[PDB]
Amino acid sequence: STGSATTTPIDSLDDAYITPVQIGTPAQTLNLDFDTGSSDLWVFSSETTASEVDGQTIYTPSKSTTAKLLSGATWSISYGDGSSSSGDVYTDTVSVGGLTVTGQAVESAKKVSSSFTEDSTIDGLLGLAFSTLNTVSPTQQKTFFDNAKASLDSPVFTADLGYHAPGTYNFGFIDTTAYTGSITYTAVSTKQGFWEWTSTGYAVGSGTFKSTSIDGIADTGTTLLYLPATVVSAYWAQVSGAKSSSSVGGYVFPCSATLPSFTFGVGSARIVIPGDYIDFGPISTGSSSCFGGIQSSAGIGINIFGDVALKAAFVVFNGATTPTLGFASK
Repeated sequence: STGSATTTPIDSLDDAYITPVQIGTPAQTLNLDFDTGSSDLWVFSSETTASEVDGQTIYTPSKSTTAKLLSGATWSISYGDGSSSSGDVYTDTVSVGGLTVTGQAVESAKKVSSSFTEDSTIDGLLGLAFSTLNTVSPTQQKTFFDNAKASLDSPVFTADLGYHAPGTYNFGFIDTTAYTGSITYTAVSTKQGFWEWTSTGYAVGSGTFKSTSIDGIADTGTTLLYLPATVVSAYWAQVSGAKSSSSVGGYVFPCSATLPSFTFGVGSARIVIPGDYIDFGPISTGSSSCFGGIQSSAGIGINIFGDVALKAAFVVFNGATTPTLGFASK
């Protein structure tokens, strides 16, 4: 089997991407944030505290003839941005782009933190990291990909995120029309539960490539590119007037600037992030100070190849017995 679904930016900055997901019988379609940095499929629901729901579409398990309470199971998750959610668990039928899993754990939120409430466009998350990170207790649950894997034509999924435009998540096949050149595969460590790999270096603009190992995670659920402070300083030093602002929380730059590109290495191959992809717009409405899309990972404890990086590539998440990542230009 295979599946193919379009993923759409939630706003004009590509702050996140939403993908429609069918849950239950008859189907209830929710727009979920596919997150290769976590491993829980959780949704706003009829159980979510009413004051914490503000425009989201909810899953109502009592209206699904295939929903079953997973007795005694609870979940609770906290994300790197300080947000969180928790609740109980059902199993139900879940379909993505024509690919169906029966008995998928659907984690129903009883509580969500303010940032989730405040984002009316995201109805929940669909985790695509390794199932060892799943938070369900006392019986850990499998991700949608893990449940589907054995049925797929090939044990893979791909992320093809757009810049200011829709893109695609495919399951079970590699669309050879969706990228240019060849796909370069690179080793993955699953020891922390992430799609963790080592970039071979970077360049800023037309500058020379610096060969240096950068361990980090491929994370579709993180907006920006978080790299070591040395690398990030070298990038922003090429932008007149750019500075790190403690009050804003990162590097800012004059909105009048034209940003240089940023290249990262995948083995001997190179992925080029155009400068425009690094502009996240005014820090507050009407400001002429703009927020940078490349930020320091110091204090986060891990480097994160988030959407800013991934959207410049066609990315293969290869879930073979020894997982690997593939990157192609597009």
